[PDB]
Amino acid sequence: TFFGQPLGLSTLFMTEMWERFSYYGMRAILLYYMWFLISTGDLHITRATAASIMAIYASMVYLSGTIGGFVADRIIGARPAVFWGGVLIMLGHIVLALPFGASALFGSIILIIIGTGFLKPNVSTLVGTLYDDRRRDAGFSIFVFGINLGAFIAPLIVGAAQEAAGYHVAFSLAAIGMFIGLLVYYFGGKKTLDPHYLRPTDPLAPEEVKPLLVKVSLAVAGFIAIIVVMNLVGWNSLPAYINLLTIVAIAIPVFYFAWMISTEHLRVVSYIPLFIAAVLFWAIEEQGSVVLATFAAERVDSSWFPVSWFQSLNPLFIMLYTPFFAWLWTAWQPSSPTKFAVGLMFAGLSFLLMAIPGALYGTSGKVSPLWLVGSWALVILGEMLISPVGLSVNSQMMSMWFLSSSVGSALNAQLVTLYNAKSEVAYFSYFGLGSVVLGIVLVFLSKRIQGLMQGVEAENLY
Ligand SMILES: CCCCCCC/C=C\CCCCCC(=O)OC[C@@H](O)CO
Ligand SMILES: CCCCCCC/C=C\CCCCCC(=O)OC[C@@H](O)CO
Ligand SMILES: CCCCCCC/C=C\CCCCCC(=O)OC[C@H](O)CO
Ligand SMILES: CCCCCCC/C=C\CCCCCC(=O)OC[C@H](O)CO
Ligand SMILES: CCCCCCC/C=C\CCCCCC(=O)OC[C@H](O)CO
Ligand SMILES: CCCCCCC/C=C\CCCCCC(=O)OC[C@H](O)CO
Ligand SMILES: CCCCCCC/C=C\CCCCCC(=O)OC[C@H](O)CO
Ligand SMILES: CCCCCCC/C=C\CCCCCC(=O)OC[C@H](O)CO
Ligand SMILES: CCCCCCC/C=C\CCCCCC(=O)OC[C@H](O)CO
Ligand SMILES: CCCCCCC/C=C\CCCCCC(=O)OC[C@H](O)CO
Ligand SMILES: CCCCCCC/C=C\CCCCCC(=O)OC[C@H](O)CO
Ligand SMILES: CCCCCCC/C=C\CCCCCC(=O)OC[C@H](O)CO
Ligand SMILES: CCCCCCC/C=C\CCCCCC(=O)OC[C@H](O)CO
Ligand SMILES: CCCCCCC/C=C\CCCCCC(=O)OC[C@H](O)CO
Ligand SMILES: CCCCCCC/C=C\CCCCCC(=O)OC[C@H](O)CO
Ligand SMILES: CCCCCCC/C=C\CCCCCC(=O)OC[C@H](O)CO
Repeated sequence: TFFGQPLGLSTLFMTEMWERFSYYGMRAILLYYMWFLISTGDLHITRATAASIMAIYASMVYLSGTIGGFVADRIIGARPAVFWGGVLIMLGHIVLALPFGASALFGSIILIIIGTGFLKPNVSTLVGTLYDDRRRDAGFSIFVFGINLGAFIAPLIVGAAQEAAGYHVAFSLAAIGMFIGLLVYYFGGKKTLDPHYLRPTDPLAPEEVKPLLVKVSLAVAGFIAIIVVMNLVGWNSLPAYINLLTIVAIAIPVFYFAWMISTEHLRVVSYIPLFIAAVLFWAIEEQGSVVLATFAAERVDSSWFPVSWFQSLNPLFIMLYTPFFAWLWTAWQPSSPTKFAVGLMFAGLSFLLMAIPGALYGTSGKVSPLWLVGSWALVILGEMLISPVGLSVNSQMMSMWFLSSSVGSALNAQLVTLYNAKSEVAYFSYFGLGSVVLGIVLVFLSKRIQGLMQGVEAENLY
C-alpha cells in the first residue's frame, strides 16, 4: 500500500506533484522574466501590466479548470484528459525554453491554460476511482499533502537554475518536471488505474450534441464579435483585452448564481456571501506570486539567494499547518460560514502586517525577509480555514473552488496595477483593512440568512 492507500494513489500523487512542480516553477520566475524582457526593450509594457498579466493568466487557468471535469466526463475520458493535459503543459514550458523573447509568451500561456484545465480537475477525480470507504478521505488528505511538495521544491530548484543558467534553461526544467510526471503517469497508470476511465463515463447522449455545439458556437461567436468591435473603436491595447477577460470571469458567477435563483431560495442566497468571501481570500492569496513577489525583489535584501525562493513559503506553511489542523478538527464546532470569515480575517492580517515595514522604515530601503515569512504564515493560516485543502485535513464543490479562485485572480488583474513603491503602505493597509471588515460583515450576514432560512423551515414543518 501507499500509506494505507492503493498504489494508484502514489501514481496520481506523483503525477500531480510534478505538474505542480512545473506550474509553480514557472509562476515563481515568470514575472521576473517579463521584467527582464521589459528592461531589454523586448517587451513594451509597464510593470503594472506585467503584474496584471500574471493575475489574468492564473484566472484563465482556474476558469479552464471548471470545464475540464466536464470535457473528461462527457467527451474524452478522465485518463486521456490528464495525459493530453500534461502534454500541453509540457509544450507550454518548452515554448519559453526556446531562444525567443516576448513573442512566445502568448503561445505559452494558451497551452498551459488548456493543459491545466484538462489535467488538474481530472487527476483529482481519478483519485476517487481508486475507492468504492473510510480510506477515501485519507487518500485525498495524502494526495493534497504531497501535491504541495512539488509546489515547494520547484521555486528552489527552478529559481536556482535561472540564477545560474538563465530563464530559458530554468523554463526547460519546468518542461522536464511535467515530462517526469507524464512518464510516471503513463506507465504507472497502466498498472493501477481502472480501464473504464479511458473513455467518458457520462458520454453525450445523441440528442445532447447539437445543443452543446450551438451553445459553444454562440459563446465563441459573441466573444469574437466583442473583440472585433473593440478593435474597430480603438480599445485594443493589452490592458483592454485584460479588462475584457476580467469582465468575463466576473460575469460568469453572476450569471450562474442569478440562474439557480423558497427554502432552497434561501440556500442559494446563503452561498453568495460565502462565495464572495472565498473570492476575496483567493484574491489575497494569489497576490503572493505578484505583489509579494514584487516586494521580495524590490524591498528585501536578497543579494545572496534567488528571490523566487520566497514562493516556497506558501506550500511550506500548508505542510506545516496540516498536522496541526488534523488535530484541531478531531479534538474540537464552528459553522462553515464562520470559517470563511476568520480565514478572510487572517488574509486581511497578512496585508496589514505588510504595511508595517513601510510605515516604520520608509519604502526606499530594504527590510527583513521575515516580514514576508510572517505574511505567508497568516494568509496560509486563513487558507486552512477557508479552502477545501483545509477540509481534506465533490464536483460542484470542486468547480466552485476553481471558479472562486478564478474570480479572485480576475479581481487581482485590476488590483495589482495599483501596487508600487509609492503606494505600498496605502495598498497593503487599504486592502488589508477592507478584507478584515468584509470578513466581519460576511459572517453576520450569512449567519442570519441561515437564521431566517431555519425560520421558514420551522414554519413548513410544524
Ligand atoms: C503563525 C503566526 C503568524 C506570524 C506572526 C507575524 C510575524 C511577522 C513578522 C516578524 C518579523 C518582523 C521583522 C523582525 C526583524 O528581524 O527586523 C529586523 C530589522 O531591523 C532588519 O533586520
Ligand atoms: C465586495 C467586493 C468588491 C471587490 C472590489 C474592491 C475594489 C475597491 C477599490 C478599487 C479602487 C481603488 C480605491 C483607492 C485605493 O484603494 O488605493 C489603494 C492603492 O491604490 C494605493 O493608493
Ligand atoms: C507534441 C509533443 C508530444 C507528443 C505526444 C506523444 C504521444 C505518444 C503516445 C500517445 C499515447 C496516448 C495515451 C493517452 C492515454 O489515454 O493515456 C492513459 C494511460 O494509459 C494511463 O492513464
Ligand atoms: C486542443 C487545442 C490544441 C492546441 C491548443 C492551441 C495552441 C495555441 C498556440 C500554440 C502556439 C505554440 C507555438 C508558440 C511559439 O512558438 O511562439 C514563438 C514565436 O512565434 C517566436 O518564436
Ligand atoms: C484565453 C486567452 C487568455 C490569454 C490571457 C493571457 C494574458 C494576455 C496576454 C499575454 C500576452 C503578453 C504578450 C504581450 C505582447 O504580445 O506584446 C507584443 C510583443 O512585443 C510581441 O512581439
Ligand atoms: C520526446 C519528448 C520531448 C519533450 C520532453 C521534454 C524536453 C524539454 C526540454 C529539453 C531540453 C531543453 C533545451 C535547453 C535549452 O533550450 O537551453 C536554453 C537556451 O536554448 C540557451 O540558454
Ligand atoms: C476546443 C474546441 C472548441 C470547443 C469544443 C467544446 C465541445 C464542443 C462540441 C462537443 C461535440 C463533441 C462530440 C462529442 C464526441 O466526440 O462524442 C459524441 C458523444 O460522446 C457520443 O455520441
Ligand atoms: C475555451 C473556450 C470555450 C468556451 C465555451 C463557452 C462555454 C460553453 C460550453 C463550454 C463547454 C461545456 C462547459 C461545461 C459546463 O458548463 O460546466 C458544467 C459543470 O461545471 C461541470 O460538471
Ligand atoms: C471554434 C468553434 C468550435 C465549434 C466546433 C466544435 C465542435 C466540433 C465538432 C462537432 C462534431 C459534431 C459531433 C460529431 C461526433 O463526433 O459524433 C459522432 C458520433 O459520436 C460517432 O459515433
Ligand atoms: C476563447 C473563447 C472565450 C469564450 C468566453 C465566453 C464566456 C461565455 C460563457 C462562460 C463560459 C462558461 C464557464 C464555465 C462555467 O460556467 O462554470 C462552471 C459552473 O459555473 C459550475 O458548474
Ligand atoms: C486555440 C487558440 C486559442 C486562442 C485563444 C483566444 C484568446 C482570446 C482573447 C485573448 C486576448 C489576449 C491578447 C494578447 C495580446 O497579445 O494582445 C496584445 C495586443 O497586441 C495589444 O497591442
Ligand atoms: C461585481 C464585481 C465588481 C468587481 C470589480 C471591482 C474592482 C475593479 C476595479 C478596481 C479599480 C482599480 C483597477 C483599475 C485599473 O487599474 O485598470 C486595470 C487596467 O486597465 C488593466 O491592466
Ligand atoms: C456569461 C458570460 C457573459 C459575458 C458578457 C461580457 C461581455 C460584456 C461587455 C464586454 C466589454 C468590452 C471589454 C471592455 C473593454 O474593452 O475595456 C476597454 C479598455 O479599457 C480600453 O482601454
Ligand atoms: C503558536 C504561537 C503563535 C504566536 C505568534 C503570534 C504573533 C501575533 C502577532 C505578532 C505581531 C506582529 C507585528 C510584529 C512587529 O511589528 O515587529 C516590529 C518589528 O520587529 C520591528 O523590528
Ligand atoms: C495577529 C496580528 C497579525 C499582525 C497584523 C498587525 C497589523 C496592525 C496594524 C497595521 C497597520 C499598518 C498601517 C501603518 C500606516 O498606514 O501608517 C501610515 C504611514 O505613515 C504611511 O506613510
Ligand atoms: C526551509 C526552506 C524555506 C524555503 C526558502 C524560503 C526563503 C525565504 C526567506 C529566507 C528566510 C531568511 C531568514 C531571515 C534572514 O536570514 O534575515 C537575513 C536578512 O539579511 C536580514 O535582514
